[PDB]
Amino acid sequence: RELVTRDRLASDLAALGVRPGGVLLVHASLSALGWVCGGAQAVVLALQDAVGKEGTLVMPTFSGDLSDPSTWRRPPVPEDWWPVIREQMPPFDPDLTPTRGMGAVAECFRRAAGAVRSGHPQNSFAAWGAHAEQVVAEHGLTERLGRGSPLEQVYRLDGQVLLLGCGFESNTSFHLAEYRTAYPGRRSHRRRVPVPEGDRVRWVEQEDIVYFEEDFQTMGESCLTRTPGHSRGTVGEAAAVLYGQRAFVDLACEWMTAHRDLA
Amino acid sequence: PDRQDRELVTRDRLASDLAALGVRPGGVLLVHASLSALGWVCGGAQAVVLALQDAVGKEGTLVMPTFSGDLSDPSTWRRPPVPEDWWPVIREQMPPFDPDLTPTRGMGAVAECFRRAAGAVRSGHPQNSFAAWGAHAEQVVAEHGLTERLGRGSPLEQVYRLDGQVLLLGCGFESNTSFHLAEYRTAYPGRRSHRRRVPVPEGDRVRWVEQEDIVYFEEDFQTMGESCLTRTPGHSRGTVGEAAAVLYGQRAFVDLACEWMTAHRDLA
Ligand SMILES: CC(=O)SCCNC(=O)CCNC(=O)[C@H](O)C(C)(C)COP(=O)(O)OP(=O)(O)OC[C@H]1O[C@@H](n2cnc3c(N)ncnc32)[C@H](O)[C@@H]1OP(=O)(O)O
Ligand SMILES: CC(=O)SCCNC(=O)CCNC(=O)[C@H](O)C(C)(C)COP(=O)(O)OP(=O)(O)OC[C@H]1O[C@@H](n2cnc3c(N)ncnc32)[C@H](O)[C@@H]1OP(=O)(O)O
Repeated sequence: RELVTRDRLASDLAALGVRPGGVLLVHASLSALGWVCGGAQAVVLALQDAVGKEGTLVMPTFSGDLSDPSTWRRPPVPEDWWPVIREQMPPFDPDLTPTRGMGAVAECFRRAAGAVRSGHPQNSFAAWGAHAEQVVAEHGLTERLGRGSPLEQVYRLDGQVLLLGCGFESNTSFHLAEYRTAYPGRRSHRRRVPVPEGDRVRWVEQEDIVYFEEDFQTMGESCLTRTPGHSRGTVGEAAAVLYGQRAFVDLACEWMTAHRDLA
Repeated sequence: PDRQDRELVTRDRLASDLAALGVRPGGVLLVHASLSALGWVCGGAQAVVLALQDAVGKEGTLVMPTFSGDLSDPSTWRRPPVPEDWWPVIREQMPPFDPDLTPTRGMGAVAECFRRAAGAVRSGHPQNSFAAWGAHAEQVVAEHGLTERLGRGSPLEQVYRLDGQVLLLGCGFESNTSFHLAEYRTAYPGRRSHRRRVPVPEGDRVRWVEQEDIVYFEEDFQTMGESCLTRTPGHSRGTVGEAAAVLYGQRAFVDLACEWMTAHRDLA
């Protein structure tokens, strides 16, 4: 591993094209960077250096565990436990609820001085900087990753997306394209969301779009090459991709309508 | 019980088990927790924080070590040691301790969750901070000085002053920080001092301050622990979920610890 510092990461982010004063949605891997002097704290500081005082950093802070136990599959739980879990699950707390599968950087980021987290109990985002409150305000149940969500806010704020040591499999912005596009064979289903109600949760059944993630690599690579101003490069030891979210999401809508046809 | 023989443990079950162990409502409580020891916690670390907040109540105070031992000189790193060439770079480029940003190391999921709770506050020592929540939180974390990082003018001293209790939740006397308060207070036979480098925050950089400190001796923790505990009036042993738990009065125990070291420690 290469010894990588706060200053080196910040300079490499500027070399990739991270706009001072811009809104930046970050999908980060800590272990891909090399050996980070100061670890996840050094990564967060370098990202704040890159965007500057007038910039904004946004990161997914998903808490997938706050979901019906019948859906659980990494460690599935006994069926006899399901009703106790449903009644006793603590409600989402933006300060207390940890992230799952988001990475050490977002988990370190969410608590930063000035960082604010959105209200969705499963798909919240944390933001820091000039437009942080706007990014996280009124995150609705209707389209958790679409209209009235922080993904829509990054779009309206003409932000960039940084894939830092991870690829299109972590590209949340494709979900914004999925909600906006009536592509052939688009499906819906009913989901259970635990909505906070004091010290308890109130399970609310809601309809939602069924996401499709199999073509993320083919769609990403095709949309990325057609996104004007995009860049590829190395930040530390990590392979990185930087792109304008607006142009890219609009191309993803065009890709889904032309190339998706579900069984 | 699941495939892995773990039993379902809930926030309400943990708070009641804590009340049954003897956790006092309105009291100051210093916690040393293991999440895996508890069983399968419904809501994980967040459910342990909430159950501990329920046990002490609104008038109570929770305190936990939030140590960030990586903020030390690279020459001392052993678990993951780094090339000697990197040491001057590491010394120059290490970010300063930030109470909001710096993660804990070796503290566990519960402390890591706790430190960010609404109303929790964290002390200023770059290696040995504590986080506190509740009625006397600000008092507990306020005076964190360099002279005795785990002694006079440290959150361990505030727990003592406020007549707090100590909870060892699924871990034992190897995690008992209160022993360090006794170590500073007692001139036991072979007590040593050494010099240590502490990175002090200086804006965006660290300033490496060499300071004198007491050398901690930890090999007798279990022997001293069992001896002081059995003589601590009103202590309790019990079960919190699946975890073996110990609850004791910090003032009486720390005082017994000082007497134990004077009588049984003789360092060469
Ligand atoms: C359907 C959808 O698309 S939405 C989901 C959106 N997802 C995201 O935004 C997540 C974006 N991030 C990713 O995708 C990533 O690839 C991840 C987090 C899932 C995987 O990345 P990893 O690098 O494997 O994990 P992470 O970033 O948590 O790093 C911790 C690892 O770094 C290492 N590490 C620890 N300290 C340091 C340091 N100073 N320097 C370098 N590495 C370190 C350790 O190897 C650690 O592993 P351990 O904690 O098991 O010992
Ligand atoms: C010199 C001195 O005396 S001062 C030092 C004082 N130290 C302290 O106060 C720390 C107090 N804690 C301890 O001593 C503990 O024994 C520790 C933290 C060192 C080890 O405890 P562990 O239970 O092994 O770890 P921790 O509490 O972080 O729990 C995480 C483990 O819980 C498990 N886990 C995760 N979710 C759940 C859940 N819902 N339910 C139950 N277990 C879970 C996983 O195994 C996890 O480990 P992973 O992150 O590898 O997946």
